[PDB]
Formats: sequence, structure tokens, C-alpha cells
Amino acid sequence: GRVFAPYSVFKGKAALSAEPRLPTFNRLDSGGVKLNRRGVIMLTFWPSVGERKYDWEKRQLFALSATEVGSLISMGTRDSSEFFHDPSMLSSNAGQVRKSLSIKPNADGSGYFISLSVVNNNLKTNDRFTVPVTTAEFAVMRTAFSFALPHIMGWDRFTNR
Amino acid sequence: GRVFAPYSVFKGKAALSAEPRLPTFNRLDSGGVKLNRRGVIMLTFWPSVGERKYDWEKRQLFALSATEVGSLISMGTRDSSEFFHDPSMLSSNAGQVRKSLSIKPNADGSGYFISLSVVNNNLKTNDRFTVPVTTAEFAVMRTAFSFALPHIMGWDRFTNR
Amino acid sequence: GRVFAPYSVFKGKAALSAEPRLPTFNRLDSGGVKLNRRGVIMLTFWPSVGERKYDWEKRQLFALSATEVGSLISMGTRDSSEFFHDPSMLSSNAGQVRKSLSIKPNADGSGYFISLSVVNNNLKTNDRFTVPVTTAEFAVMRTAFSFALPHIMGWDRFTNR
Amino acid sequence: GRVFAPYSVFKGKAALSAEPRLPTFNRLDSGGVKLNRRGVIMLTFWPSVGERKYDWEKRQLFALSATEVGSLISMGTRDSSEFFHDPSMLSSNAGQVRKSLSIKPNADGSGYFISLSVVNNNLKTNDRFTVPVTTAEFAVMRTAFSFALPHIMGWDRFTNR
DNA sequence: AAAAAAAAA
DNA sequence: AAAAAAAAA
DNA sequence: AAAAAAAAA
DNA sequence: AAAAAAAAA
Repeated sequence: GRVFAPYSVFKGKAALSAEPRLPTFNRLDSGGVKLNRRGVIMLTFWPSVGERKYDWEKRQLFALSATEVGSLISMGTRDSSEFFHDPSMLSSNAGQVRKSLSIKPNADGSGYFISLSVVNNNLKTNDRFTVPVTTAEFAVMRTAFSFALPHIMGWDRFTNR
Repeated sequence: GRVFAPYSVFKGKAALSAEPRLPTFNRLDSGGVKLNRRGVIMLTFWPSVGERKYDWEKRQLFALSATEVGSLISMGTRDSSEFFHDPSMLSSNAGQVRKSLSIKPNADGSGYFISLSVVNNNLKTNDRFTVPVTTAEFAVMRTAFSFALPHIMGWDRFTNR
Repeated sequence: GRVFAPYSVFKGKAALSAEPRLPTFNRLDSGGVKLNRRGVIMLTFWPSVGERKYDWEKRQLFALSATEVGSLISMGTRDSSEFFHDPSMLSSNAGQVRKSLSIKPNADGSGYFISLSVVNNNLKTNDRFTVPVTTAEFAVMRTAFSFALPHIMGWDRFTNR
Repeated sequence: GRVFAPYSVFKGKAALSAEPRLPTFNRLDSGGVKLNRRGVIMLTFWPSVGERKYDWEKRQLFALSATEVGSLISMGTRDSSEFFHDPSMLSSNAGQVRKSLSIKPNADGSGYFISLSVVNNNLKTNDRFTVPVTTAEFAVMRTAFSFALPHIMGWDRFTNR
């Protein structure tokens, strides 16, 4: 069944959570197994209400694909990347919701700012959660993501006994 | 049985697929186990027919050995490597078919071009599939290959319980 | 049950031991599993009495969290980090005991000094164990810690079969 | 039982083989498990007799400890390391046999020379096998050794389920 | 709740 | 066949 | 369908 | 014996 062991970062204005969603497989009728829906690294952002307390119900999600992960783990100190996602893509509700994840170095080079933006043209809202991430914390993600990458790709199945 | 979870890259003129083929073992009569045929990282190239559609039947293969993998994961941004293979080697049909895989950085340093060339003197054909690969994508291969390397070498068997 | 395979470094004035403490989980009533208490990399320091012999009973501990680990594995040759811990935190006995772990490069760049300081205002004691660590040894920790990081985070549970 | 999957390099004058020997454990009477004898990365050198053929019976061994491994995987392009071993150490036959492993970059920086020297004062012999190693091959060892390091340390036992 | 799609045993 | 030793549940 | 070979318990 | 806490299925 499910497993809940997210790496989390709690800061002044918002919280960040990251955990792997494994790929789904389909047992073929040839006997073997085929990778079906792809795994990701899910990112959850949510706001801090009141004093050191976080409103879990106003949360927004961002699914990192294998390639977006590779883009992140290969980031240099002075590098920055930005990903743009439409949840309801190739679907009926396209163009309506627009997510954009940005990773930028801060002035000091003492880390990055990781912010999620969500623009919903249906509900007429504009949300933005930003979380500062230190070098040590981003080292955690880098390493944890690297480790997780083969698994979300399904490559952990290629095992000798 | 078999497992199908290839990392794939689909571009304008062709598609690239990479997946590990595990080594085969032979149970000795001493009780232990001996590595027999070696594992590789198989690369499959195939052409794009019509509009965003790929002719799976005109595909060519290239098997990366452990050492060729190590050559790839240790490539710098400005580096390039070229591998040359004869499928029917030390065999009757040698010199007939000639494969050459090249990995070159593009001008921008924004990635590499990965091309497969196949020259068949029997069928009198000359094929060449090239796929551009971004930094993020090549980061995926680098990481996925690194992870896979111990497995195709059989070293995943050396495990404490 | 428990497992005892610490990486150890024995030097002139003191000994250093490092081993992973895995996270604890709670099986939810939803069926799945939830990470409970977090894993760490435990560091044990203890003094050398007499000639090449070490007083196991005067030992002090320091628990590295995931983020402190990431801080360590991302250290450059010329880098240094210092962690400050209060064992009895958010508790009744706070402010009483104070631990500080320092990792500093030595002049030669031939490694680091890893020292633990413990100031106990209850028992009125002031302890300090320092252990020199070569590049090769610190390479061992770096690698061993990197490997261990996903496990103490609970991410080794995200596995395809 | 035993497992035989060595990474091997065959060159003009000699052959090199590398494979992990796992640590031995002792089940305590407390229930848990304790690491006993330490694992290593065994290196086997042997001479080439005649034309492309190798005299398996004149082979010499060198056991890499965890720390020696860390020294090797942290080697730069222009770096070189030398290890010195006495097989019959803290024993009756000490000082008699003397092994020295050297890893040096070649002029081109196109790899290293890995040579084993064995001086036996009992049998009055002086042996020396050298094997050139390319960047790609040394990348294989680096990666394969890194992967193996946690295992020979016993850290592969710290696993969540 | 999650950006999807292209080959195929 | 292998460089070993130091604490300890 | 795949570049192979060299030692050996 | 260990620096803890914040959401939640």
C-alpha cells in the first residue's frame, strides 16, 4: 500500500514537501511486465496561517517528471530553472489552470528560492508560495532525488535476484 | 521474466530508447554462481515517419558495454565520444555490418547530439539516426546509467542478506 | 533486530564512530504506512586512555539529521561547518547541556578535524573530543552518508517490488 | 554461497581483476547482529604468457580496505596514490612479504597505470604486474567501487523492510 | 490531485 | 589467499 | 537483436 | 542515548 515519508521544509511564509510517486506497471499477456503511467517526484506547497502553523487545505501540487528531476540535480550553484505545467492538458479544461515552478539562486548563493505559482482562470485566483532552501537542504533534495530517479523510472526492477 | 521500462527521447527526426539488459549467470557445480554473458545498456534508434509518428520496424540497436557506459557517465560538458561496433564479430559475417555511435556536444553546450550510423555492405544500405539531447535529459541518462552500471556488471548480487 | 556495523576512526587522543539509526514508522488504519520518528546518522566520540586503548564509558553522542548530513556531504575541501545541539530540547532540562560539532579543514587541506564539545551546566563539566580525518576517510563518510541518506529519510521504502 | 562477477581488465603484459568480498557478521546473544571481519575490494593481478593468454597460477592479490577505496574514488585526474601491505602482519611471518599497490596518472592524463609489486624475502622473489587503465575503465571502477563501498562496510543491512 | 504523446515485445 | 588493532550493546 | 576474447574457484 | 515542531491521507 501507500507510504508517507516526505522530505519537508517549513519556512516563514510557506511549507514545501517532496515525495516520489512510483510508476504503475501492466503485466503483459506475454508474461513480462510493461511500464504504464510514469512516476514523478511530487511537490506540495502550502501556506502558513497564524504563527508557525500551516493551512494544509490551501495546498498546490507540482509533479516533477524524470527529465525535470535531471534538470534539478544537475543545477549549479549559480543556476536557475523554471518549469511550466498545465494540469488539465490535452484535456477539456486546458489553458484554464497554469502552474509554474521556479528555482532561483539567492543573492548570497546561500541557496535558492523555490516558488510555485498557480493561475486559475476558472476560479479567478492567483496563488504564489515561495520557500527559501539552504545549500544543505538542497543537497538533501539533490541526493534524495538522484536516489529516487531510477525508481520513478522503473529501473529498480532491473535487479539480479 | 522480462521487464519493459525504457527511458525514451522523442525528437523531430528520430527516437532514442535506453534500457539495461542484465547479465546471465551459470550456477557452478561447486554451489556458487558465475557470471556468464555480460549485461549491457541497449540503445534503440528508430525513424519518425509522417507527423509525430515513429516507424518501429526500421529500428537499429547499439549495445553499450560496462566500459562504454563508464566513458559516457564521465563525459564533460565539452566532451565527445565515438563507439564503433561490428554486430557479427569474430563470426562468419564480420566486416559486413558496421555500427558507429557518436556523442557530441552541440554549439550552445545546451546538450549533445546522439547519432547512430549503420553501414550494411550486404544489403547495400546506409542508415543514420540522430537525436538531440538536452542537459536535463543527458543528466537522466548519466544518473540512470550510473545506477544501472553495478547491476549490468552483476555487482548487485554482492548483498548482505 | 538491531545491527552493528559502524564506520570507526581511531586516533591519538580519541575515537569516532558513525552509524545510521533508521526512522520509525506507524502503520495507519488506512492501511498504508507513515513515517514517525526520523532517522539520523549517530556519531559517537570517546577518549583514549593509556596507550592505544579507549574509554568506552566516557562517550558522547551527536545525532546528525538529514539536513546536517546534506551539509556535510556537500562540503568542499576548504569548507567548514558547525552544528549546535541541545539534547534535552523543548523539554524540562533545556539550556543545561550544550553540544557542538565542528568540522574544519586542516592547514594542509589533507583532511579535517572533527571535534565534539559538550558543556554540562548540571554536572559542571566541559568535555571536548577531537579526531583528525584524512581525505580518504572523509571520502568514506561522504559516500557512506550519501548512501545512507535516502534510508534514514525513509525513501528506501519507495521500491518497485 | 559464493558469487563470481569480477570486473576485469586484460592488457598487453598483465590482467587485473576486482571484486568485493563482503563482511562477515556474528549474531549476538542479545538477538541483533554484529559486524565481525571487514569486507574489502579484492584485486587480482596475473601475467600474460605467450600470446594473449594469462597465467592464472602466478597471480598476486591485494585487498582494498574501506579507507583505501575511499582514497581511490576520490582521486583526481592528476592524482596518484600508493598503498603498502604486509599479508602476514601482526603475525609470525611479518616483514617477510611486502606488497605495494600504486596508482599513477599517465603522461597524457588518458588514464592511470595500476601496478602491483610483491617482494618475498622467504622465496627470494621480486614480482611486478602493471596494467594501464583508461579513463572509461577507471570510471567503471570508481562507480562500481562507490556502489560497493556501503556493502563491504555492512551498511546495506541498514534497510527499511 | 498529478502537464500528455510518440513503438513495442 | 586477504595488512591488524582499538568499545560495545 | 546485441561487437568478442583472455583465469578461475 | 539521540536537539523538536509545523499537514496529512
